[PDB]
Amino acid sequence: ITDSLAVVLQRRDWENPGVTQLNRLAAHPPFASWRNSEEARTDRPSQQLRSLNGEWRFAWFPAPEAVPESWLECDLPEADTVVVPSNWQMHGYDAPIYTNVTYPITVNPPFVPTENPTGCYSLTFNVDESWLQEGQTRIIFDGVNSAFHLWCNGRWVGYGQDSRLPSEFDLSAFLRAGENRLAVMVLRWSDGSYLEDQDMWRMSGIFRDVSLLHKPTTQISDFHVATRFNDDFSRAVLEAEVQMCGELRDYLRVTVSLWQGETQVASGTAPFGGEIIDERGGYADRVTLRLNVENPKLWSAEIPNLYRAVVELHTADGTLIEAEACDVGFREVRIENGLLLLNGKPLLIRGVNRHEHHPLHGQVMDEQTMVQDILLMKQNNFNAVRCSHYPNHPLWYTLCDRYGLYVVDEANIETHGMVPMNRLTDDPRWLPAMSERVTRMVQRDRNHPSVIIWSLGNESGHGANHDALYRWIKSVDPSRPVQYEGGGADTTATDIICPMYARVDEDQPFPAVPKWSIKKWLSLPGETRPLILCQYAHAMGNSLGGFAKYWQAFRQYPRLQGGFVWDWVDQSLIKYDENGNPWSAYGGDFGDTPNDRQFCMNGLVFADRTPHPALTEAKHQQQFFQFRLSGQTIEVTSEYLFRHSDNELLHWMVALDGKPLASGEVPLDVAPQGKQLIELPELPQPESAGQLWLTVRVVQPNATAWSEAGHISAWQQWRLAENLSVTLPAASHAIPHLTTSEMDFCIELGNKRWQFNRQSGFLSQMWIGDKKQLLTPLRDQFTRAPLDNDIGVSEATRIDPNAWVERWKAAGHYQAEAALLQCTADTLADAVLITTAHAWQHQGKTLFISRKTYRIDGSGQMAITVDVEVASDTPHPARIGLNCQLAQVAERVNWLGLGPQENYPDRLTAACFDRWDLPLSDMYTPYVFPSENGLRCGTRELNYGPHQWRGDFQFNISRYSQQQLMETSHRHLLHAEEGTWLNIDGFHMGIGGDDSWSPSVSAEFQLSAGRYHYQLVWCQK
Ligand SMILES: CC1(C)C(/C=C/c2ccc(O[C@@H]3O[C@H](CO)[C@H](O)[C@H](O)[C@H]3O)cc2)=[N+](CCCCCCCC(=O)O)c2ccccc21
Ligand SMILES: [Mg+2]
Ligand SMILES: [Mg+2]
Ligand code: NA
Repeated sequence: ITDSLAVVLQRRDWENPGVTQLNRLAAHPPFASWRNSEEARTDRPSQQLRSLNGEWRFAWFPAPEAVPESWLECDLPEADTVVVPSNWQMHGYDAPIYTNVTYPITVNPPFVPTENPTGCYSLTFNVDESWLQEGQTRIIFDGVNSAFHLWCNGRWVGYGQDSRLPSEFDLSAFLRAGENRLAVMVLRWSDGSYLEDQDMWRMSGIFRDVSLLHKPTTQISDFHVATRFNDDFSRAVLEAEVQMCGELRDYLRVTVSLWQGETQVASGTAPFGGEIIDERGGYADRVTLRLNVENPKLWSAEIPNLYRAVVELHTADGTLIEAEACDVGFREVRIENGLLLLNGKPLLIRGVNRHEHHPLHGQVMDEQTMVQDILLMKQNNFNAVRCSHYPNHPLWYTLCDRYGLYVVDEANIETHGMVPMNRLTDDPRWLPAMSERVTRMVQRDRNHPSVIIWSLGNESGHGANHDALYRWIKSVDPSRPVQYEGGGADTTATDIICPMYARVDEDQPFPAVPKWSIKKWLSLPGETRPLILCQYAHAMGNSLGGFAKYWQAFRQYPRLQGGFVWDWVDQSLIKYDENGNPWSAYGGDFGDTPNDRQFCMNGLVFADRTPHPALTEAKHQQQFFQFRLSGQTIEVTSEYLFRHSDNELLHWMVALDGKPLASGEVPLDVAPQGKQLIELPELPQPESAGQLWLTVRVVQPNATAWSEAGHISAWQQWRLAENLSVTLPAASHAIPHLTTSEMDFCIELGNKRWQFNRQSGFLSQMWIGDKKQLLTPLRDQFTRAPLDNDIGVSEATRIDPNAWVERWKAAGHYQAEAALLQCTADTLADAVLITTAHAWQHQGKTLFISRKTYRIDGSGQMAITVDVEVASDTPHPARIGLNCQLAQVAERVNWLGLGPQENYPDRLTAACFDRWDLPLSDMYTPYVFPSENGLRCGTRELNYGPHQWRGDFQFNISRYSQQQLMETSHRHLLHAEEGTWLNIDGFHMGIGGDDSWSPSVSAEFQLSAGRYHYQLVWCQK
């Protein structure tokens, strides 16, 4: 009759933001309904919390009206068997859509398309007869994207929205003895989708755990854990509020126990009945228990000391009815005099935004991937994670509790694609839907100590609903600051100025929502709050240029307390090719249109969690140990707030142009915020030529729960003495001969022979024996394969004239062909010298001039001098150097300069100067969107096979031309070219990365001088 699909779907509850659930139970902290209290303290499994994960029957429909009525009674024969949890896009049933701002549906709230992909999950399962005669049996859906109706045994149970928070329903009256059948109809789109416009893949399905929980009729319905402290934290009080449902009776009592290991630290017991709260009395169904704790071990990210609270509901005669439990971190979060304090000390947030993404399972996470992310974060000096932009899987907070990470729990509210952004969040008709997303988050995660900051959501402007919900959290949970960046990052709905992509020194004064410089932002009249960037340093491919500038500002300004880098993972997806070889897909690679292509990849680690090179630049800048050194005394400073360096030694080394001369390892016993001065022993000071470099590293001898033994926590380098080569070079035993063609200038000397084309003006090729050496003439280069930062949002459709790639193209940097002006040759006693002079023009105007002279002496060496002019009105070049295609292909590359990893001018602080030797594999960075990559800076010795270059240059080297990288869109479509492409540059523009839609390379890294000069020397070996 009434459990019909006809009647249920007729309500169209998914096109009505006033109905966000039906018959859904109240929210609460994680429950397990342990019937034994030692089971609760131990955090065992519980015989009352069954998992329904596993094999379900699934069938896909284009619209819920297409679902046959029989599906409520029987299984559909057309249905496949599917593992749950699952995003059905990852099973291939329809495409995942990657859109950023633009809604994947027609913006017509509260309505959704008639084409509403419907996933009809079903599951036949058994229930013990004990669950049917006593108690309450409920089903828990931890995550259903994006809304669903629930049937059990053909009868309709309820409805749910908000896809990142659990939905629980009472099944007691619906369950049969023996076999039962669930039928959950998941809708891809709902009115809740208008609040779920996060910049991510748009997936759907039952993508989190499903569970049965059995509880007694008399039950713990909710419990809150609070910890107040005294002046110096030597004494804490743990307040525990416990609420019950069921038959209230005079013999019912509640005990709350606090443990740490096998030690019961405290406990108290009381009957129900709270304090009088107003004229009608108090809450008879509640009670508050206060437990004193002398010298409590405090919870930090540095030391995640956890107690365990056990909540026993029992009778006076001692019959245990039910037990719940939670981990407890003794920690106080407050903002005082403008600073965010944790346990009275000012935090410095080494944060990152982290989406729930897995390249194969989509948005279906587990435990191994979560622990892998957490280990990788702490191993790269990260103390905080923002759950951008929704409540995470419950296990995530438990893990940050234990491994020690500060967490910003963010409500599942983003209306980015609305025009304006506060069209829904300022509408009071949407306040209920938004309140449910906020209140149910707090009701779920309020006992997790790792949660230090509540967030109202992301990119939804500033509306009155934000103010109402901000004030609701402050009233319900004073334990935590509330932050929200929408509407200009400093509205009345945030305790923290939390801008996204605000720059350090540069004002971006957009109307109504200016992104002021973070330094200036603090200074604004009447402004007193701390500033923690909700998002900063857009790590889209080759990026994080200018990252050190942020952390200089963080350390110099007290109220600049850090921020969360955007972001942790590439949201790459996995496709399969001709032969089933996997490759990384991004926007549009599933036929999804419209889409925002590579903007789904902003991580410091690839989707497989392999690191990008920018990761160690973050690790270096966010390291907890700062170093100064005067002469021989290293000043090392702890930026830890709670721990001594009781598992850290400093290894030190001093090396002249690579070769080590002195080792050493002295222990470190620096106090939190303290200092320690280490006198270095008599370091050797040789009269030898070259630069002497000191390198100190902080090494953890013992294994942590997040590192292995020997892990490096921090490092720093200084150039000590440098003695300049004063020696007159070793005399020659031969004079090279010059040969003047009508077309060529050719020089010869033993094995070596060089050939300059007098019509081109370039070194066309050189010889060693009967073995050719070049496949392309050694020519200039003023361009690079554009990085995602140079492209920005520029597409073939809508072009971004302000983007760097478009300023270059419009001036003809890529179409510029050389036009030779002078190319001589002269016989000198010591050598032969050809001087060239090329000009680059496009549509008339001469952009660049490059006067060179090459000097091949008895030397066996070839001295190239380059003196480049660049017009004062052409856009600054991305590069000023040379490139050529080597015939040689060698297995290893050795160089003297900053390494070992990729590094660029505005991203080289993590690199160290040394002699580095890697396979050619690692001199190319496999950015999924190919670009310029693998560059090493500060280099003046490069050894590849028989060749050797020296000067003071920057170089990248691999199998890929930079017009192949430019004309290719996916890494898996690149093929090794014949030979080896090498770009040698005396200068190279920075990569930028404060954001990836505006030019973000600061003036000091723009090739803007006008005249330029570098010197290379080519030689065999
Ligand atoms: C300023 C700029 C670069 C621009 C930039 C808009 C812009 C940039 C970024 C953005 O969202 C950002 O995208 C990131 C992707 O990794 C992250 O999600 C980040 O959290 C988020 O803030 C949202 C909008 N548009 C693209 C506009 C598309 C519609 C978006 C909303 C702006 C509007 O229409 O008012 C044009 C178009 C022509 C010239 C210049 C521009
Ligand atoms: Mg609805
Ligand atoms: Mg957005
Ligand atoms: Na993005």
